[PDB]
Amino acid sequence: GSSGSSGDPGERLYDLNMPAYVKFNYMAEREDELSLIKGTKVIVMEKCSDGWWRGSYNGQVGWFPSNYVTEEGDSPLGDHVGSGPSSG
Repeated sequence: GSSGSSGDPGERLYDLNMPAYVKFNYMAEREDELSLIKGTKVIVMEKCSDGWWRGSYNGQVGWFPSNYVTEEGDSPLGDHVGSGPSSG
């Protein structure tokens, strides 16, 4: 008894909102791509298994190479984090 919706390997991960750190300034050319800056922080929203990531920078949004950024991560000071990973 199950619901066969995605009969394929892997999964689509989006709306993550994971804070990343631009280790290398990326130069975008297409409106779809985003220009990253070494020494800043972005917010990853989507992730393409291939390797390309999709986040925001200063209100902007586009595609950028994850190899340039790094998952900095930030924990909520005070009470242990909770909202996010939902499982049973």
